[PDB]
Amino acid sequence: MLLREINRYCKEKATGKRIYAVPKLWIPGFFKKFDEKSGRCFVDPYELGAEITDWILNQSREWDYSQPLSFLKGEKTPDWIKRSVVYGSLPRTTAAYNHKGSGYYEENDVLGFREAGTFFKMMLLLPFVKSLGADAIYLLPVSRMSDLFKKGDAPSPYSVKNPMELDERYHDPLLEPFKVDEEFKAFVEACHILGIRVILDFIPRTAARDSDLIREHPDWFYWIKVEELADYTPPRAEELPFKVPDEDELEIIYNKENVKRHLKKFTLPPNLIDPQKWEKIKREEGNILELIVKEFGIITPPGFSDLINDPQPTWDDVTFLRLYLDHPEASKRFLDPNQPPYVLYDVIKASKFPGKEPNRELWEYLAGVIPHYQKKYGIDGARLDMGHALPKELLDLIIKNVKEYDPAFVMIAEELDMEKDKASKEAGYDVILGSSWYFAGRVEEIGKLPDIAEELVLPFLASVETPDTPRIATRKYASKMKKLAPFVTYFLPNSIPYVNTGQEIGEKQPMNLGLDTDPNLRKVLSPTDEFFGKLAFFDHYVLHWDSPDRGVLNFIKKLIKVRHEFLDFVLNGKFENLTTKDLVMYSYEKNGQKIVIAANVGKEPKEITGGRVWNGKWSDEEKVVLKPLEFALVVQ
Amino acid sequence: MLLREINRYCKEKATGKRIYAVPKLWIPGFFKKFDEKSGRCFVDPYELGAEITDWILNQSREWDYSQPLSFLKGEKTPDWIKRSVVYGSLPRTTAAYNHKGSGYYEENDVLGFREAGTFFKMMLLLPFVKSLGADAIYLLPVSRMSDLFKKGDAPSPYSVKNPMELDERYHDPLLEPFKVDEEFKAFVEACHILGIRVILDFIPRTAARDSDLIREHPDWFYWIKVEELADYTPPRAEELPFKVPDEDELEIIYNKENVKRHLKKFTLPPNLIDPQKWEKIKREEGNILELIVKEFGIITPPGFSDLINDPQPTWDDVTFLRLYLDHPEASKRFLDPNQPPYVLYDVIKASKFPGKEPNRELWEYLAGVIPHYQKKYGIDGARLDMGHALPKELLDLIIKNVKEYDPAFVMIAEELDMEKDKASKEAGYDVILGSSWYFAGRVEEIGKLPDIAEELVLPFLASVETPDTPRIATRKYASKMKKLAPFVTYFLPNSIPYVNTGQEIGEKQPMNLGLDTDPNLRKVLSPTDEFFGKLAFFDHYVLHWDSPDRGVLNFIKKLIKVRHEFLDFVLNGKFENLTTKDLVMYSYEKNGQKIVIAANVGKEPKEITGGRVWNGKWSDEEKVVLKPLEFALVVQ
Ligand SMILES: OC[C@H]1O[C@H](O[C@H]2[C@H](O)[C@@H](O)[C@@H](O)O[C@@H]2CO)[C@H](O)[C@@H](O)[C@@H]1O
Ligand SMILES: OC[C@H]1O[C@H](O[C@H]2[C@H](O)[C@@H](O)[C@@H](O)O[C@@H]2CO)[C@H](O)[C@@H](O)[C@@H]1O
Ligand SMILES: OC[C@H]1O[C@H](O)[C@H](O)[C@@H](O)[C@@H]1O
Ligand SMILES: OC[C@H]1O[C@H](O)[C@H](O)[C@@H](O)[C@@H]1O
Repeated sequence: MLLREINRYCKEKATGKRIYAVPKLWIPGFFKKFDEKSGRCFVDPYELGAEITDWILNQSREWDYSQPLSFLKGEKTPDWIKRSVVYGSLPRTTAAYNHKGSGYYEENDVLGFREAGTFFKMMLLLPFVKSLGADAIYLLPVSRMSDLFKKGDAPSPYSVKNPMELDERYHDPLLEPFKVDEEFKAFVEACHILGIRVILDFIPRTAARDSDLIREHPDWFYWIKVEELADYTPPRAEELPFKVPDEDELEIIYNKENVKRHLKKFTLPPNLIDPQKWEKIKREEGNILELIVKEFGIITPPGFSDLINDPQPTWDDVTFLRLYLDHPEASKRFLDPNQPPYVLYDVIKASKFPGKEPNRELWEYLAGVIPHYQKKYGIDGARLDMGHALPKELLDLIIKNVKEYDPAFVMIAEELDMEKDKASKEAGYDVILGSSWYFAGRVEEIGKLPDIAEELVLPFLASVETPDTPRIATRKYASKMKKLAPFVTYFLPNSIPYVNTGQEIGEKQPMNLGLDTDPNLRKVLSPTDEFFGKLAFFDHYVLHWDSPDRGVLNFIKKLIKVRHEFLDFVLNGKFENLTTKDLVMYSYEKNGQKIVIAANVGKEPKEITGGRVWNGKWSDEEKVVLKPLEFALVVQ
Repeated sequence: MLLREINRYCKEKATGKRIYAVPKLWIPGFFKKFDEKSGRCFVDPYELGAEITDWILNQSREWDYSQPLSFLKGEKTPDWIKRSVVYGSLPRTTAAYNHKGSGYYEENDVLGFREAGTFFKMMLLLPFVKSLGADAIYLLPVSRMSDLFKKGDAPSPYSVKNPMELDERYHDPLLEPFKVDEEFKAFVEACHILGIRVILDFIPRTAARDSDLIREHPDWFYWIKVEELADYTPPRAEELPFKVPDEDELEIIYNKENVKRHLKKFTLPPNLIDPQKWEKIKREEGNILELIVKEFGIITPPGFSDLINDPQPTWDDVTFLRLYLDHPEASKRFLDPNQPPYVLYDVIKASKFPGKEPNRELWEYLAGVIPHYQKKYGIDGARLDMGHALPKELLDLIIKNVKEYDPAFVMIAEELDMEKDKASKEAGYDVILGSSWYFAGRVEEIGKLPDIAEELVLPFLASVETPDTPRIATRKYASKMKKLAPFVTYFLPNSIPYVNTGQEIGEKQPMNLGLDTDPNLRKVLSPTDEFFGKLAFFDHYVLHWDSPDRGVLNFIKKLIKVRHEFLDFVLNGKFENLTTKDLVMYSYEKNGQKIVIAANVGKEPKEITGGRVWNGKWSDEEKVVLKPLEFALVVQ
């Protein structure tokens, strides 16, 4: 058993030399073998790894923890997610730390340590994650990432070079005798033993510009002449609306001169251009895309939004997969015969403009990616990205295969529109991402959340921030909102509390400027901060474990614990909205008992019925006076 | 002849495919083979390289341009520097550009291009440099750099891993058939043909933490126990002044408990610790320092200032060379017998606290580094860094060897104190760095420059900014000072006009926060600027060639040209200071003629005698009225 094999190894390597730095919050209460200098602590990584793996292994019964927890629990439905508390993480960032204990962070240092996040360090953090009250860890893509077309010194986890392989960088040199796939398997075993479920992330529609799939399936990709790389951009039609074009608009679009030049930038796959040349390079050493560019003078194109007139820039680190062998049915009557496969708004949203010939071999591969993870490591659920673009038949196959192996498997839709819950449910999903963080961060918008949640037909991840948005600690009235926002949000109907990595220590710097973000957030840190201006998605970044917001850390732990103490109300009580202009408020009544969630977002204090009151601490008073930006849970 | 060999190769590879992006300012007037899209231009790198090398080769006579220009001119003195105009550059930055023409910069891209600066691109820029009026190019260290203990994704040019080798990264993959040493030699040949002198930079006192010199001379370095790495810092003595300690202070220092713990952190070289082990690893593959740390558990220490109580942080990317075999003479009576070699304020300034046993073999090596460059590539001069710390005998040997080979060779002292000119001259130097940029950027300080320059006994580099200071374009009243400051400065007595790379296009972002810098300068660029927050010394950085300050570019060219038109006055005219509170002014009289340099830094306009007046343009008026922050050169 790998987790035990790793424990055995650590005990073997133990030496007592404390030269590996970790922030004090990473040291568990039971661990005493460490030196403390300058705020941080030093340990023998093997003693820390041995004692924490012991702590974990001692709680194991004698089942096989390499399969989904649902198996050990005998569950046949994804109902468990409704009682879970999720911690979201980009392992590379969550577990990054300068182990030298001085100077600047380095991906790998002279002492032999990998300061970047590893699956082994994610294991060491398990006691910390568990202390937050989380019982499910959601991870951003950990598949092999492409190192081409990067925006910084680190690749985006969404630039997937191989869906079936984990990125070797998650391997930790401390565990030389082990392989990355084994470290991950061990990581999931440790989670399962602790009752923690694992949810991964996949993006079927796209691939890295130099995807490993190119050598054996060069025809599953699109190609353009290198000469056309520099000015390759989505052809605009300013007279038309900013949106995904409909059928009628296509006729207009296809007659525009700029679209016609666009269509002419494409070529046939390298295998169909020079069969002999292909075979030659196809079996050559070096980056496959660099070989194709040099030998054939063609390259995969960068991706771009499927909405016409979208002002966002092209996605240079990814490209689209060829979902159909033929061009979209409704567009064929506008193409010159012999038109090679091309990318345009319609081809991207295959769900709306499909061809008559599905690329079955690709479809099968795609529908076998998650099951490969369920069977190999026993993951418990997954988030599917860009599902809007997938044909219904391909999405159905993908879900059938995972549910076939484990009917308790939770499928999470990357659906930000909380009004699209009905459609997501109809698509086969079990949970929706939603956009609660947008309202939770605005005093003038937070009161809309109660009705929004109540109307859902699927549970949602109740977040106050995600990897793509600004941190809650940087929103207006942050000092108050960093506690008020999660309180109101985590208690909503149909909620699955979500804790974003770093949120628990009041992290300010955003990880990415994706959704609802302002470039000025790039400068919330001090110009003297080693990580000033850096975005975790594209650059090496270490969260501020050495200077955490302890007030937020403590409140979050207590909030999750109290919320769980009353979980039965949230899940089965009768809900009633009591929100007013100045007061966001609602209640849950059950078996004659009732709890009330309240938060004052007005300019003047307000009073409400008392009883036993919680606001971080428990008190008892008949009346509760909520000054502006104060809140409380009232138990009557 | 390498320059011709490279020209031959470019013509061979020429194909006419324009996919290599360069900013329009890089295209010479004579070059027409380029496409222009989105502000930037695209070329076939081989056609650009062929036509520019042709342009250069066509101006060559039939001499050997691989030796110093002084040889071809028959000069026996370094007098030429007094008539020169210097362009200062960090090739890695000056010649960096995203050749894909879209997306984000990459050290090396999928098209096969090296976007980082290369000696081949420095050759292509030669027509541009020449258009500025510069006739000498000064380069920051281009020796092989260490990749350990970096502050960003790029190494500091001062982290010298091998003084005798050029860093392989300056090689350009376009010239596959050539070696880096050949590209550099060719670069210097092209400069010499164009009349441009080459000045390099060396730092004898220090070395990278993992210097290549370690395998054969592990004993030329200091060593400390890894266990002591994290808290290794210069022992403070707050009761003592912030300065380099004198003799008396040493007795106190050596009796402090913290200094005593410091002394105990050191060990003997790995060769003296385990002779057999050394021989084993000494012949192993891998980073020599990583092997030593793992096998012996010791490491070279990071450097630090020789001034006690200095608030600056340790220099983790460099370490000190062992200049003496014994401990400093004046400190021996304070050491425990068997004290291994250690680093302390006194050991660092070997010039002040020397031992009785010079490390002759090291001294010889050091004194052979520059001559290796003179003989191999024919460089014309050099700047020596940290000369304050070198024993007089070692500095004398170093200068004797270069002067022995070429008596016209120019030695530049890294001396910022313009009052230390007499001492620098007495040390054997020919030029001093000085600190004019500090006064030139302050309206309340600029008037002191005239007397300061006049008193010099050696010429100085008249700069308004250097790689270590803020850009002149970010000082107060920048829009005016970016032209007024260089005007006043370039005409000073004993001046050698200095143009900092990027200054010519009004660059704002600093390259380094070294001298006189404020961390807030780190944010002068837009948060949307791809290079926001980056410092060229430690990170990949591309100057803003695509959005240059054309007004500054033009003025600088005209200023250097007019200054040279009157060079005889500056060099041989009689100087007279005429500066007042509100008016910085001075004159040069020669052969009955006189020119006057004037700049109004007051709050009210001022009038002065006219004649033929230059202020960017030539005019003729009997009286000149200088409003605040206006200037003029008056020819009477
Ligand atoms: O490298 C692809 C893409 O990654 C990021 O965007 C992600 C986003 O964070 C996910 O939540 C999901 O929506 O997929 C997106 C891309 O598929 C970066 O923000 C983006 O710049 C980058 O191109
Ligand atoms: O890596 C050494 C050091 O390099 C830089 O400082 C240079 C400085 O720029 C030079 O002008 C000269 O004074 O030598 C210095 C170091 O020898 C960086 O500023 C510094 O952080 C770094 O440690
Ligand atoms: O399966 C992908 C898509 O299916 C449905 O269209 C849902 O409305 C949407 O939320 C989901 O992303
Ligand atoms: O040779 C190194 C040093 O020599 C003299 O001390 C000079 O005063 C100083 O400017 C120089 O740096």
